[PDB]
Amino acid sequence: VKPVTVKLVDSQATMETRSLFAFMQEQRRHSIMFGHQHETTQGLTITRTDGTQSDTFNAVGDFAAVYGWDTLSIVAPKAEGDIVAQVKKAYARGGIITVSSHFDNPKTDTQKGVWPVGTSWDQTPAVVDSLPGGAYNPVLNGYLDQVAEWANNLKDEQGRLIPVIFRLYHENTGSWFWWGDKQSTPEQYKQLFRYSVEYLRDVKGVRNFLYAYSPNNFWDVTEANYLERYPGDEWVDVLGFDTYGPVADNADWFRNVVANAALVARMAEARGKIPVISEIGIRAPDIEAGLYDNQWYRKLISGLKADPDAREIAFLLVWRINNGTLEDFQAFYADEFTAFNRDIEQVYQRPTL
Ligand SMILES: [Zn+2]
Ligand SMILES: [Zn+2]
Ligand SMILES: [Zn+2]
Ligand SMILES: [Zn+2]
Repeated sequence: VKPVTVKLVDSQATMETRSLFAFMQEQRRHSIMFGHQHETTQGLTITRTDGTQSDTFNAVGDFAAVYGWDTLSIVAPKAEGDIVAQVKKAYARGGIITVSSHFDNPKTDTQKGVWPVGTSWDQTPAVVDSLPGGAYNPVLNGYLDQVAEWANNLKDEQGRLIPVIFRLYHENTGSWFWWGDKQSTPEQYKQLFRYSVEYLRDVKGVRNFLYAYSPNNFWDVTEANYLERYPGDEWVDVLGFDTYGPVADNADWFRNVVANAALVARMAEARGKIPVISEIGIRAPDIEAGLYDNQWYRKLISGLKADPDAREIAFLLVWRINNGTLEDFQAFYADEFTAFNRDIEQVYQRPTL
């Protein structure tokens, strides 16, 4: 593979981090990688959470290509447990790692007791009071300090840093998180994102991150709408979105998935970014009611790859018998356009400028 030039948010990012970006730039027009949250640490069919097993592997004989985790495994109290070992196992497999922020509420996190008080889901506006000048800026900085120390020590067997796609303040166009759209003006949200990237990169010297932005799906699918809370080309490497749909009567929702994917794909080409579907799944009520769509994955891949823009996403990441759902996923795996962990190669040693 020949040298390419890449422009990242972190102009001093490691060679492997630059290569990851270059890899996705090429790969994304030849496949869509499959990603899964908690791939080797949570599952219905796994007997070890040490990073050696996954539901994906037990279903189709390979791991997800993209491994998703979150800061509940990094920032105290680390309720999901550490993931250093599991990240290293995934990287050793040539996998791609992405971590999303799920920060506690900096304004209320000492008040924890009755869920959701003090967590991401505590809707108490905390953006204004967590920026520099705000009373709770030191609390946010504590979270960012722990993310940075984690990233700065996240090393492979040769002592080299492991690249991570770090996805900040997701689903920010809704109001269920403290960084949401009822909790901040667009400018205040942009400041929260930018401040956090700058703190990690410049104050704490993180060199192994690509930065991802991921609002919810828009129903009015326009660039202007995506741009309202967009942190800016100087601050984002990866353009994503999050979408959760109905188990039944979901043709409209699937068209909307494709439309949003097409939008970020077109914007990504214009702006030198990687377009992705950062999170996709079925809304939580439908899954807890035991409902299922045994054509879900086949609809997903068929809709995406038929669309000339949506097909150019680098990956989609899904977040959590006899009903036909296993066969559906096996078909998705067998599809020529999906890529699982063994289907990707030469991710991290591509020469860049
Ligand atoms: Zn190509
Ligand atoms: Zn988690
Ligand atoms: Zn998300
Ligand atoms: Zn709203």
